[PDB]
Amino acid sequence: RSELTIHPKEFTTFVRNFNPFLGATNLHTTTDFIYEPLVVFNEMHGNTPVFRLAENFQMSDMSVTFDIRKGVKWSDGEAFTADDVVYSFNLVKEKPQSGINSWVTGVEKVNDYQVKFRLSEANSNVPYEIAKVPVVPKHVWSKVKDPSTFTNENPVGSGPFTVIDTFTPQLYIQCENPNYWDAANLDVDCLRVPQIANNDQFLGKVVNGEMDWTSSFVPDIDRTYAAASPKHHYWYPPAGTQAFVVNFKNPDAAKNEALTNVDFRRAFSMALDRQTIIDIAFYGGGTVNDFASGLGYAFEAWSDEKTHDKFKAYNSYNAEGAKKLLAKAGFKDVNKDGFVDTPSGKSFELLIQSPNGWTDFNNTVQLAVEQLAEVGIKARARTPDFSVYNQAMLEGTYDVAYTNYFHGADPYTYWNSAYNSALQSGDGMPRFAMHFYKNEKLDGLLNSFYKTADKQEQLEIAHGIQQIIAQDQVTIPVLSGAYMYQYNTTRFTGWWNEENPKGRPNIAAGIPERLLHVLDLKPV
Ligand SMILES: CC(=O)N[C@@H]1[C@@H](O)[C@H](O[C@@H]2O[C@H](CO)[C@@H](O)[C@H](O)[C@H]2NC(C)=O)[C@@H](CO)O[C@H]1O
Ligand SMILES: [Ca+2]
Ligand SMILES: [Cl-]
Ligand SMILES: [Mg+2]
Repeated sequence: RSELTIHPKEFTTFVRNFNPFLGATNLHTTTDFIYEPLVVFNEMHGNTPVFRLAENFQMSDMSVTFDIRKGVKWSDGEAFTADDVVYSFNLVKEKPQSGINSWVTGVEKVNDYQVKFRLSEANSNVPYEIAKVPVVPKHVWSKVKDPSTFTNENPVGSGPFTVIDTFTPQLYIQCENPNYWDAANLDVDCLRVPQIANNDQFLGKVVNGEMDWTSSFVPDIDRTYAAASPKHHYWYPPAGTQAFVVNFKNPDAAKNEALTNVDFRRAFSMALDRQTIIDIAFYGGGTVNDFASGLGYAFEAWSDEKTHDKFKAYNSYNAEGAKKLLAKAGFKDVNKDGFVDTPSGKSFELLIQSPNGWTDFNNTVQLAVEQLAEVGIKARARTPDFSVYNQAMLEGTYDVAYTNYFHGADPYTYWNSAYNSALQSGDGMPRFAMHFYKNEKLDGLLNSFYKTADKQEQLEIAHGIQQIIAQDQVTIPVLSGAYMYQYNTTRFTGWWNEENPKGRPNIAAGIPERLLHVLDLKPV
């Protein structure tokens, strides 16, 4: 039988948790692979909707109706009906997701193959959001203990791989669903998932040809990995923004004083050599992002160039100008250590964090630390475990953090996740908006992005968002990165690549297109 060796997320050890709602404790082969979505949007191809469990959807003259494919059965033989979708959306309406429920007011079963979704506000992006919610078996989950602390070790599933073949703390094997509706399109028998804690461990394995489908950072990829075998390939199409995020609500006076000063964020930004960061840390694998709004050149067409030009000096390498701005603002060194102190005369050191084992970001931070020291800003690096890293952002105890962002077909994915202040509160919230900068006009502009179908007005919305973020230098954007993807042609063929660019190729959870991707691979 064919086994596909994948690596969607680093772990020290595997805990048997296949619950789709628990995205902080589950295995990252649960969404898509076990619970197939209604629709997959091919974001690389203009969000073209690829229909799976749903046959179609129809916005009413305004709310949506989904039609659900017939003859579709769960893993245990029981049939997939509207009742299963109905029971699923119903369940998060009274037990909160991460997806966000701020868009759907209840659900009607209307037909055992048609479901009515009632809308809170009106949003043309709402099928994209509905697609994120996992549909679970009604005939199974309606039992359940506490649906919130429920490991799902033996999962009833709709997706391609539902059988747990093997399960050690360093290896688990996830095999073909017995009653899979698309099994005719499926030629991979099993997902084979090894436990890998960080990039150093990954690197030995990938260079030894032990992997099939991976998305980790690989330093000097052409020398280390590609040169080791003719079967060793990769394809890095462009992805989203990377930046230093600063905490506007730091609990230390001096640090708060520094971080909340726009002069100081702009001097911080100007000391950075973004091209050198790309060159050394990412081995050339990226593009300088000198948009103060973090827009990035892939969305250059969306850009109000007046705004970009106006603030780009603040987002270009200019240590001398960084030194002058610090002095004009009042960050004077008054204790003879060569490091500027706050206007009220306090010494400080910024602690800059990135996740343990994400060595590309670790190196970016260490590069920035030295760059900062050159213009007299004192900083130190920290590389905590992702969960610690993430937690420090959620509770606002960090100073400065290097982070990447998710990336969409337009700039809304980046701008909303990164700046909508409503995403600063909750408890299943991601790290992305946790600078705690807040602007009602910015939030209003974001909230109205998909409110009108006037492309011209949507574009004026973008320019208004761009201007607000840029003039306030809310973060320090550094670069635009790549979709890291490595593939082995030793055991399989049919891979997406530069010659076959059918969509986002990565294996990470959060890329629904990985389902469509595995449906193209054939054993060799
Ligand atoms: C936007 C986001 O949070 N994406 C996450 C990915 O960055 C992350 O993958 C890891 O990214 C690091 C930084 O570039 C790499 O150093 C690292 O190799 C890579 N790890 C893997 C297994 O791909 C993944 C997984 O941690 O989570 C994504 O959500
Ligand atoms: Ca000093
Ligand atoms: Cl800009
Ligand atoms: Mg196929």
